[PDB]
Amino acid sequence: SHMNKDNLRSPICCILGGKTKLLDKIRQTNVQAGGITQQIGATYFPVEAIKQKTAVVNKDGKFEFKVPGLLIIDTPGHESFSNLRSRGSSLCNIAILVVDIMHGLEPQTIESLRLLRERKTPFVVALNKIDRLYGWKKIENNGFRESFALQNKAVQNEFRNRLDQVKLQFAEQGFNSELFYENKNFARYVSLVPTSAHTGEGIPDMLKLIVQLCQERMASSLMYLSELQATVLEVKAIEGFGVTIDVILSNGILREGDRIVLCGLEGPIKTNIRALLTPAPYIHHKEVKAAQGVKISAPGLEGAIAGSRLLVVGPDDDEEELEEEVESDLQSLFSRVEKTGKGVSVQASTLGSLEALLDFLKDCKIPVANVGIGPVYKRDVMQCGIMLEKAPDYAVMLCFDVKVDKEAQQYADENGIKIFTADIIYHLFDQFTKHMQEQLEKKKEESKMLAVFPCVLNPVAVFNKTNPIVVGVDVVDGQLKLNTPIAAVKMNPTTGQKEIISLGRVTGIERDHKPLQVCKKGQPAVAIKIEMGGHQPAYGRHLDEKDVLYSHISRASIDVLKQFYRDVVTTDEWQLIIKLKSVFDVQ
Repeated sequence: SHMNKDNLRSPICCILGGKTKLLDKIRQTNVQAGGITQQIGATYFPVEAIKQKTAVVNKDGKFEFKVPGLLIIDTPGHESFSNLRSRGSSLCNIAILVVDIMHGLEPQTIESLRLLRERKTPFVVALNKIDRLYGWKKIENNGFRESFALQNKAVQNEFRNRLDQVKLQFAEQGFNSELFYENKNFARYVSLVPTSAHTGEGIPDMLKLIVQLCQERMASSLMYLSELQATVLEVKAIEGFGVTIDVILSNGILREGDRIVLCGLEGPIKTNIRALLTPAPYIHHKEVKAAQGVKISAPGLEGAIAGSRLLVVGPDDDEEELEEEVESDLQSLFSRVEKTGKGVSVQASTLGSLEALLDFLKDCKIPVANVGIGPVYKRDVMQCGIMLEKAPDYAVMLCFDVKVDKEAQQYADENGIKIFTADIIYHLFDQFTKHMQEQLEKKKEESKMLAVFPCVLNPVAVFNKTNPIVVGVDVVDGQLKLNTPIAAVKMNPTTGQKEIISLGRVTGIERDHKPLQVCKKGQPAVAIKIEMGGHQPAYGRHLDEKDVLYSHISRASIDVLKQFYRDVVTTDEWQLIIKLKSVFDVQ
């Protein structure tokens, strides 16, 4: 239908990855009426081109276009998600993930999927390589449904089978998917678009779907507007122009000489546009209009942050207010730290990658104490260092797609700071959890050593005076367990101070040559072997049979029992613990 002023500016979409073949098949045209533009970091398709490439799925012409063009960003990475999520449409309105129908779902696609869901970016899936089905009769550049009706029962069955299998793969990952012309709810179901970059089959359906979804669901995003919308897509060093910035012009005009402000590493950048560059069939322009992928040459773009907004200062404008306004996003990222001061340190390459890392970590309930953009330096590493006292566990850095300075790494190694780096978030999660697992295992072993049960031992005999010590004792109170540290306690009458004598830990308990694990009170005497790595005091020289022996409990020891063994320990054992607190001078 037609509503009053229902026409919208051209939407932006990107493909992530069989990707390159697919983009190549899309760009393919016999026209040289048609017309397709190559832009900096992108490819523009005028409406006529789309009409042409969608005609076969639109025989009647009933589908109405309300956009002038489609802009497709072609980058090898996540550049279309460099800005903050709120502003995301400025870089991308909708994405496409490519999945080999022959080979099924793959890890990379799953990562992109999770990231896409996290950013709340709308997307569709191109189910590629359908010509590889056994018995596929291809019709070049035909609509999918059409070619599908022309197939034999066996190949229709093969397609249905492989489709059910891929759907099952999506399901096993927590994604609901449906063939696009069978999708009842786009909000809850991923759309599947069968494609063939080889034969061009499915592609018209796919373009028409992109445009349709953008027109019917994102019209609010795409409305003509008065203000400038320009976003830094990339930062690229170019010979003859130094460090340039690649900008996506969503809306409005840019001119040579314009005063511009943007987010920099060390703070707001104020500069002038030396040159507006487009790819050679580089050609300079006095000005550019949306929708445009444009390169910008200007002094002082070193340390420009990808994902930053581009702001042009008019004569009647406050430059400083615009600086604040453009640094505000990055600042809103910086303010995302725990007030407790306990947490890990993160570093990310762009605004959006940082926001994504922070959103993910927050969702994983992992505390962050320090955040930053760009390469890692010693200073960052020290701020992390504070963690070592504050929280030993959290003294690690999660670094996404960012270089690590030699001295930073050196200081880190010297001080026990772990710097984890990855070009994918979930791997940073992996390294972190591995680290925490190690720390816990360490803690559980230290706890095991400290799990001392209470006992009092009365010596009946001495069999080996030392190295190891072997004594026949009577368990008069509590229970003696293996690995119990044993101490004697002697009071000097003159000094009035106690002399604690540690004997080591019980490695063997035996009655009449029979092995025993424990010996409770009242049970007959036992011979116990107490050995320690350190030199062990001789019974004859510093000891007497007369001297009584107690389980060497510690305040640390007592704490461990309360924390984990409360279910296990008895009441009389607790009383004995208190008495022993008295004997070992413990508060």
